[PDB]
Amino acid sequence: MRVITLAGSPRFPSRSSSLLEYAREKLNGLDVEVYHWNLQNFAPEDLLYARFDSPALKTFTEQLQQADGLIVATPVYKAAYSGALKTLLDLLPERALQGKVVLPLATGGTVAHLLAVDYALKPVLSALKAQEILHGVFADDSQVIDYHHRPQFTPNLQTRLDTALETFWQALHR
Amino acid sequence: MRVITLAGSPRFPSRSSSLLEYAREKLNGLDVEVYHWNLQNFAPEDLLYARFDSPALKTFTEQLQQADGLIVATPVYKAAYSGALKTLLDLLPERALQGKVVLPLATGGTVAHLLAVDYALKPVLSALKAQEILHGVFADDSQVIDYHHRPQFTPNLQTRLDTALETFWQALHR
Amino acid sequence: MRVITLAGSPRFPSRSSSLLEYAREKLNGLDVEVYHWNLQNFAPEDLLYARFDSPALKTFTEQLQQADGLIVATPVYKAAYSGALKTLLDLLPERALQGKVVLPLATGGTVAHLLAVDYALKPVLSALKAQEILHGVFADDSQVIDYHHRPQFTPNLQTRLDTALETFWQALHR
Amino acid sequence: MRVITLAGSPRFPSRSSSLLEYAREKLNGLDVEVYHWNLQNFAPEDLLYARFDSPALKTFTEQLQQADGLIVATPVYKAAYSGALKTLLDLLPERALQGKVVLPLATGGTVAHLLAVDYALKPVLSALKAQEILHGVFADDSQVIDYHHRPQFTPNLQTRLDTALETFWQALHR
Ligand SMILES: Cc1cc2nc3c(=O)[nH]c(=O)nc-3n(C[C@H](O)[C@H](O)[C@H](O)COP(=O)(O)O)c2cc1C
Ligand SMILES: Cc1cc2nc3c(=O)[nH]c(=O)nc-3n(C[C@H](O)[C@H](O)[C@H](O)COP(=O)(O)O)c2cc1C
Ligand SMILES: Cc1cc2nc3c(=O)[nH]c(=O)nc-3n(C[C@H](O)[C@H](O)[C@H](O)COP(=O)(O)O)c2cc1C
Ligand SMILES: Cc1cc2nc3c(=O)[nH]c(=O)nc-3n(C[C@H](O)[C@H](O)[C@H](O)COP(=O)(O)O)c2cc1C
Ligand SMILES: Cc1cc2nc3c(=O)[nH]c(=O)nc-3n(C[C@H](O)[C@H](O)[C@H](O)COP(=O)(O)O)c2cc1C
Ligand SMILES: Cc1cc2nc3c(=O)[nH]c(=O)nc-3n(C[C@H](O)[C@H](O)[C@H](O)COP(=O)(O)O)c2cc1C
Repeated sequence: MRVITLAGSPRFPSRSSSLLEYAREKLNGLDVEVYHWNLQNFAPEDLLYARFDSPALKTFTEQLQQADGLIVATPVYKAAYSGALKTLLDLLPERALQGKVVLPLATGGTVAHLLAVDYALKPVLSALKAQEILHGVFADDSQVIDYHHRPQFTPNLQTRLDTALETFWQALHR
Repeated sequence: MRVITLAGSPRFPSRSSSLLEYAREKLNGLDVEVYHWNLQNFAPEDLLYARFDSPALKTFTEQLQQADGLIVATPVYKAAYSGALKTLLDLLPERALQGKVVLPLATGGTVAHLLAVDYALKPVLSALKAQEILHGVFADDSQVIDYHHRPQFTPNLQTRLDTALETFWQALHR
Repeated sequence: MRVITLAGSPRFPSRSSSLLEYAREKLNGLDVEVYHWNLQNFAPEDLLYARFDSPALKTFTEQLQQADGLIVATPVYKAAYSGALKTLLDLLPERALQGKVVLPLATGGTVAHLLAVDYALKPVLSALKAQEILHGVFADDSQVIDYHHRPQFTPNLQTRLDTALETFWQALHR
Repeated sequence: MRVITLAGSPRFPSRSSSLLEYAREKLNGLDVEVYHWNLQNFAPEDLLYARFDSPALKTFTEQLQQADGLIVATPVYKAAYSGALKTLLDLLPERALQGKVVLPLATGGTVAHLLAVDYALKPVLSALKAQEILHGVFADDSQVIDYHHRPQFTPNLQTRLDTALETFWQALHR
């Protein structure tokens, strides 16, 4: 009944965030409570110098603890997740994702870096003890037609996202 | 209702196999179809020369097709899964694990190679399109009291196996 | 002064092998000891059942011992190196690549799996203690004009092979 | 003749930085010019919001371009490099490490995460086009006796660092 959507892009507007926006609306439609976070919710110095007393982190940690699921989105930066997202994940307590379903989403400039999700991001989410990690959705930039005014995807990206979200919603029932 | 267990060790008796035998004892007490396979059930020339016509391969793929879950165990060889296991995995169809929940297990000579499960094995299981990959269990060789005569594990390893199997069991029901 | 080239494809003729044949043509014009091996040079039962007494294994290990560099090529299977190649790699001694410079090459059905080289193959070569691992070359199947009758590559792939081999050549001299 | 040492830890004093300090002194002794950077050299907001016009980044980019080699150190955070270090690496231009020798160093709370170097950090350094990546040195925290007042390591850590640094220095000669 409660889901956190987390945007890992440092820019605004963000292509990977449009996937999260589409996800939010589907989940709202199914009467799931969705709480959206992004890196602007945190003081940069708190993130970079890994300062655990951050008030926003406290709120975020508390909200995560109460969430049944997490949807996390990232750009591919240098064949991995964004450093910006990792600075926040690094501040989460050990076992932060224990008992939780996790759906990872990424967008990349080249399809050449599709494996960044499986080989880089999933291992960090598992280190946080995610109970289940879903297959995820990678899309290269050309598959997101609009991320500035209204999330618009090619039909194949939209179908893969629909499939992922259905699987995630079914998972939230245990 | 149906589960495949797959041992990936080239040798026998095997530590990683004794892990699967323990899983089966726990599932045999729950009215389940458990189908067990090892690398011995296939011809070495079929596996090394990637022969798709292989008769055991056909049997295995059909059984896998109708199964709802997979538990697969490997030794850690050169900081990854065994080459032997991978020759079989390479022969499965592109989407062989689609819609199935997967539980990876491994044994390793040193705790220093614990991450072989998250960074090497899981991306291959994801390439096969696993719907959900569970956290899994790594056991280092210090934890296997006996694997020749029957599974005997130190208490820390048993609790972790027990926990993973509960999750696997619960995950199978949807 | 001495180099091992190692083909990791279970099949022949092979795309990834045609890459190694091109390397050898370039090194044959530089007064070099080049020693070439493939998975056919070993018995399938030895490799699948991890037999350390293997007679070809012994020959290979000695030759590898005195060699200054290694060029190894693999197809991409299930988002990683071939299982077939890995069965041989699993049989080498713990520090087999110590003090040697290594050049990894791969071929893949899609550019989407380019990262299999950095995330899957290189950590195994590092487990074998390679002194230096070079950047390497991934070639997708679109770039191999012919591999049956002789190596024929699109110009983009040839320039990249040429560059990697220059680095490998230069690296061998210390 | 010019080397950049880069500290990826967000804290001060840093255990992984003591390795870099030991490296600096060895290299100074061999009349190499060593330029040390850490994350405090950058405004946090420039790092987090990936702002390429950062004056410090300009200076850092220019110094890196002129360097023959790079030594980069990181703590293991969540089974990978630090996010803080990744935010800086993310701001480097494509091909930033082309033509350069790279020695990666890491310290981790548990030996269980030794593979974080091979499987997480090296692929990012390769994405930046490093010409050669050395084996590297991982050490769990217990091997660094002092990082507050004077870098002091166990004899085995000190020997592995000496070996790595010799290899790096030899490499700087091409
Ligand atoms: C600093 C930076 C580094 C990037 N590195 C990569 C890369 O290594 N591989 C890739 O496929 N795309 C790379 N890109 C492109 C982004 O992944 C891509 O444009 C993405 O959709 C941006 O998502 P966002 O708008 O949510 O930030 C990079 C972009 C930036 C700004
Ligand atoms: C494969 C690829 C890799 C990239 N790597 C970087 C990078 O490393 N650093 C950077 O500033 N931009 C990088 N870019 C550029 C960004 O993607 C840039 O923000 C984008 O091209 C501008 O278009 P956009 O705003 O619509 O995403 C990369 C782009 C691609 C396609
Ligand atoms: C060829 C070979 C290579 C191995 N390499 C590693 C290794 O890289 N890392 C590790 O932790 N253990 C390594 N080991 C130890 C095995 O992973 C360990 O003994 C494991 O329990 C074997 O399980 P099994 O009995 O099911 O074969 C290796 C063992 C063999 C036989
Ligand atoms: C069993 C098998 C599995 C494969 N899986 C992948 C894959 O996961 N990703 C990919 O890019 N290509 C995959 N391919 C395509 C091969 O990587 C590609 O055709 C390669 O060039 C084979 O090289 P070879 O001729 O040396 O065997 C696969 C091919 C086979 C035969
Ligand atoms: C936020 C945070 C996360 C950490 N996560 C891990 C971890 O996943 N694995 C590990 O082995 N150590 C972990 N550690 C311990 C550090 O890797 C270790 O103490 C390291 O030596 C610190 O290096 P530094 O002093 O250079 O920052 C973590 C430490 C912190 C502060
Ligand atoms: C394996 C391991 C994992 C750790 N993971 C975290 C973490 O995720 N978050 C955190 O704040 N601290 C983590 N720590 C604690 C830090 O390492 C902490 O800074 C340290 O225990 C304090 O001692 P030190 O300052 O001498 O390194 C971890 C420690 C270890 C040993």
